[PDB]
Amino acid sequence: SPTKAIVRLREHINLLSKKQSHLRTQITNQENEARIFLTKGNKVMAKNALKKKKTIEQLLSKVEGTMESMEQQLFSIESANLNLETMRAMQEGAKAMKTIHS
Repeated sequence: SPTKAIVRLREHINLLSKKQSHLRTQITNQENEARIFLTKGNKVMAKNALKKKKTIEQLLSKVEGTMESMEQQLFSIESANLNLETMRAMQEGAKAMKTIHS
């Protein structure tokens, strides 16, 4: 069923949002790692921590983009069902008109 499809897509999105929080946390930690090296005076390792920061940012973008795709499919399914309900509403309106003419 399309309802189940929506639940399953949301299920994966929820798991991806856990990855989102995890990777976002790592990005903050990599920034902090770099700041620690800057206070130590080791700019080489600070830049390397920023390289790791950017690496995780790329992974976060992948997770966020994956959720976007699932949401597009999810909302497309929802919209399809809303269009079927709009259709049924118009069909009942037509029935009312049939009664008026009859």
